[PDB]
Amino acid sequence: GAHWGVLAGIAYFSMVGNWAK
Repeated sequence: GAHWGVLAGIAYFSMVGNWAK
């Protein structure tokens, strides 16, 4: 299904994107 092992960084960066502001 979802390859989080290689996409876990995407979810991490998405939060940093919301966090940065």
